[PDB]
Amino acid sequence: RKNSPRIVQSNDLTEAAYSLSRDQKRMLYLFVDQIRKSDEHDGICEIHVAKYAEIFGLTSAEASKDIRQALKSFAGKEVVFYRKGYESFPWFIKPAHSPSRGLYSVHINPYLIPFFIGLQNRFTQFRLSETKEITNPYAMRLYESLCQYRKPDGSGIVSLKIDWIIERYQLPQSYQRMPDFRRRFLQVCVNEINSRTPMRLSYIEKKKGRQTTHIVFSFRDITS
DNA sequence: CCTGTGACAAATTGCCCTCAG
DNA sequence: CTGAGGGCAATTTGTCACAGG
Ligand SMILES: [Mg+2]
Repeated sequence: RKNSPRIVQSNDLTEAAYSLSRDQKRMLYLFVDQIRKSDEHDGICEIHVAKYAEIFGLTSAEASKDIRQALKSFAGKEVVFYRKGYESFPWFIKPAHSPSRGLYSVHINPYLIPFFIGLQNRFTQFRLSETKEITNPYAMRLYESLCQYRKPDGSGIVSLKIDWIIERYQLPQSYQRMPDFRRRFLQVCVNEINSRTPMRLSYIEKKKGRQTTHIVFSFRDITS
């Protein structure tokens, strides 16, 4: 119900351009949490196979495989920041490795650390047991945002633009068509989030003439 | 211009089993 | 017994032609 660790990131992260799998995204929640505790710092993070396979209910050998590819797939992966403004960064600067059996040692870009600490009263938070039955990476990105506007009693109301969701979430070009965007993004991520998470969701589109432009996300804690 | 759906390609899921220490 | 490995069938994604508006 609560035993999972609360994550806290700068808004800056939540609104950024990048592609990451379900699995890499799962790792990312874990790194920023070693990061979160330091005091002057550099970004060497540890990844213990045994704990990952407990935290996400996976088998020991299936867990490594997920860690193992996800890491190789960070080569040449970038993230792009904003405000206007525009800046393009590599996640890792040195491949991760294993000095012993069952360990992994990643080397985070230390120019990033500013954007996990950042600056108070302008950030996002959620307990981790919330996110961890999603499988679609994007349905994660939506949940991070919806949380950004969550007010203390657990509900909220927000209107995101369609041009925008595309470019921060870095969805596929095939989805600039709108009926596709119905079938494989929205009809799917509002579903999975609303059955795998303590939150009821609903939306209503906002046309402007012959086009649809904004989605009007509005939600309340499933506790009522 | 807008929409929804049928069908094909390509990528994901968890699952099953080998082998080295 | 743990994890660094190989493989799979079944399901979910990504693409796009077509029909009606
Ligand atoms: Mg897997």
